[PDB]
Amino acid sequence: VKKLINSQISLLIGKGLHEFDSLRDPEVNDFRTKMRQFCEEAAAHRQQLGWVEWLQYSFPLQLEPNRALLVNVKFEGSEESFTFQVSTKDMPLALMACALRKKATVFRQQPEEYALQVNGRHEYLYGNYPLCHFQYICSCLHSGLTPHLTMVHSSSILAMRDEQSNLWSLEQPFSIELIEGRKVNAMKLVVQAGLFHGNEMLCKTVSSSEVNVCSEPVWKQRLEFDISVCDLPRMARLCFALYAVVCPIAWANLMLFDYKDQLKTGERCLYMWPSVLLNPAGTVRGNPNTESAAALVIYLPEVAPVYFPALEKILELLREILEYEHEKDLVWKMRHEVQEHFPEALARLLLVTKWNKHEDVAQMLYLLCSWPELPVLSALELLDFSFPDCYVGSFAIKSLRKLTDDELFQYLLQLVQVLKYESYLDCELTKFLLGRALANRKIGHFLFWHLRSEMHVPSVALRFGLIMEAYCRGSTHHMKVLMKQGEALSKLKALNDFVKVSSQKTTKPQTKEMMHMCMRQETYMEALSHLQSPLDPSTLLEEVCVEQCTFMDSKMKPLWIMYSSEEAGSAGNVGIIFKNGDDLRQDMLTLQMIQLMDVLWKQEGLDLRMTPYGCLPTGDRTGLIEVVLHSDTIANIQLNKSNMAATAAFNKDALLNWLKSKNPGEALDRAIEEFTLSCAGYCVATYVLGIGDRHSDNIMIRESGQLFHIDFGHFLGNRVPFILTYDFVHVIQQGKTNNSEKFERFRGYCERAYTILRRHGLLFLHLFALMRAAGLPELSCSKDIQYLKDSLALGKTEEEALKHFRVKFNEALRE
Ligand SMILES: C[C@H](Nc1nc(N)nc(N)c1C#N)c1nc2cccc(Cl)c2c(=O)n1-c1ccccc1
Repeated sequence: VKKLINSQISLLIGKGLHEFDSLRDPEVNDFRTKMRQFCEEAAAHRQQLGWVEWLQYSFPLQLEPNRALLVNVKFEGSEESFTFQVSTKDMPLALMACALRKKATVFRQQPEEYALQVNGRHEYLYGNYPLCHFQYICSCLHSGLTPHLTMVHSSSILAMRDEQSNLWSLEQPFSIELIEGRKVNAMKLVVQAGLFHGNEMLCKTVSSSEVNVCSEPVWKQRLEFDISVCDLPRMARLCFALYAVVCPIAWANLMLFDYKDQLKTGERCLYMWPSVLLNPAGTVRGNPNTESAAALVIYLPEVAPVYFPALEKILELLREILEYEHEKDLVWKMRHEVQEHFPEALARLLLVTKWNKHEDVAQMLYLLCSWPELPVLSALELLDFSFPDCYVGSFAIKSLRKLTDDELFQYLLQLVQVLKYESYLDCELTKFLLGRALANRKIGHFLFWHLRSEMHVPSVALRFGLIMEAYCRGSTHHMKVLMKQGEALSKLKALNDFVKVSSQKTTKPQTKEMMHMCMRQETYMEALSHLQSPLDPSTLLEEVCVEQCTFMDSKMKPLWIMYSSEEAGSAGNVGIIFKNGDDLRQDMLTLQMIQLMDVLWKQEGLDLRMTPYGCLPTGDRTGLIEVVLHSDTIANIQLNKSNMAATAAFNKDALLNWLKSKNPGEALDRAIEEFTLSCAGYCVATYVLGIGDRHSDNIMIRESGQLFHIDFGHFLGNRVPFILTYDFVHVIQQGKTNNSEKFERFRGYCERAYTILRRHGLLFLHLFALMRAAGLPELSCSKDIQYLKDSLALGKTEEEALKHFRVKFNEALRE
């Protein structure tokens, strides 16, 4: 009944829905109700879209950031096919007309009733775009594959849609009573408190008295703060730190206002979190491990039933050479000049605002309500924790609504991590993510995985769980599609555990042949087959190809899973790598950033022929990596095996020999330039991102000639110099030991790549600052965000970074 769905949702999201109920938290219950209605209502909107609108929902166009080609076309009811010559400049429509006409005149005697499906993928060609704007077509013009498409009539598209349906009156100091605490180790105990707005201190911190390493220590000590109850900003949070003195122990935070803006009065038991001293960015909800978490007991002094003032009441209440406090005062003084003449400097203005004074806040808020929308780039900055105010938060979201689905997809990883900054469950960001998610199935797909992958983390398990639940209410059908993916990943985990055990006790070929027998069990064949890929919902993983499955004899023994589809031919032979035991968030970020470089470069004419292959954490130290087909490690090739076509007289010739064995005759020259472009992209990418520990085992090359990096795990230093491998130069110089014309064009590719990136440098800084929310160990400080200082030399001009890049480039040809 409705129980079945609840059951399925509990299984999918990784948490029983009953566990939400058992909290009897009215904030939790209001979220679920309000968001369910919101999400069910979008679902209602979806069920009645035009068939082309539904195409846009479920299969958003995959577009690239004249000269004719072969295309293969068939219809849905018949396996009869027609091969056409068309131009890369032709619209899908023209192709559909040539398809309809040749059908008409073979069955004996309208294109607007059709769309073109890519064979074996959840991808479609439609809209008024030349064919060469479609990613699948571009991937065929480079692979030399022939595009195979299927004429799908509007009637069976609608069949798909339908089957997928379902008070400033308070003078006194604000003060706390610190009653007592309880859990321990090991000396003397102190409780440091603190009033914060974001990570701006609302006032001076106050420590408690030194008390003995008693367990259940006691204080009753009233703590009064240097700020009045009427001057607490809406988003004020009180932060505690409990430590030992002759060593940190725990921290815990909370909002002084509830989620209904009612200022908090009464007793609070604060279930604390373990430590590294005050941690304002930390979550405002208590440690769920109540059986063993230290708890701090406090009392919140009553003051009368007061609510934070409504917005109406709030509202009724040389400058250039900046783009020091005397400086800070000029900006606030000249704040009207900001709005009307420097609207995008809003961030800087908000940072000089006095958040501990309600009149200053009301003034700023009044300006904020008249403030014109900002560019996406400005808005990305405003989402950071250093802009905690809810109205600012909303303004930021409002400025983000013009995000295209392509950009939103690029930034989605960061928007999700920002959720960990929120103070309340119901928030504009959550509502925005959900809306976008319900309107674009690809967003929804990855929204889900970003949330599901962290459910093992107790500080976000609740929020993320609720969000996935609401989204499931918004698509009962996608939930089942998603369950299917989790069932496959559950089986891959079981299978991987067996391989870990078996390979320690027998040989690889024995483990492999029993990996195969495990896979051939019916529950495994069923679970592992006919699923959308979590790496890319548009990629369909049909028949699992057991005989080509294997595993790496390395480390975590990751699995190699191959698929084939008898309806895709070309685009159906694909593989995924399942890895359990490594943290993959790092790799995902890095590949995201490289993909964004690829976009920035490409949307300026420069195609460095990158390979941004998929990488998706799906669970605790668990995820998928997309297999890049027809590729090999530098290591395997430089191994210079006997017998092979690439066997060389000199080690430096192995790579170039390998390429020529893969690209005979004329074909070699394109492989060389591909190697060359891709080389320059990754050299610049790895230099800017600070990816070290680069070697022949983590660099690969495609038979096309394309070089790409894998297994990143580091970046930002956690300081790296530009890398130039002599064996690469040798390929670049087409083998000749002097070839300045080929070598200097390569030096050209690097510098332009570098300068393009240097222009959108702020974008990178904004995204990485947001990423700090993720708690990756390699991105924890200002010093990390600093490293992106030099790489991009954003302090300098023109380029007066001019010549940073010489030295690093000219140093790099040490090797
Ligand atoms: C290193 C390589 N990594 C990738 N290989 C491609 N093709 N695409 C990727 N995205 C990545 C990654 N990451 C790789 N990864 C594996 C992962 C799991 C299981 C196996 Cl059995 C392998 C494996 O054999 N190789 C390998 C392949 C060609 C030569 C030497 C070793």
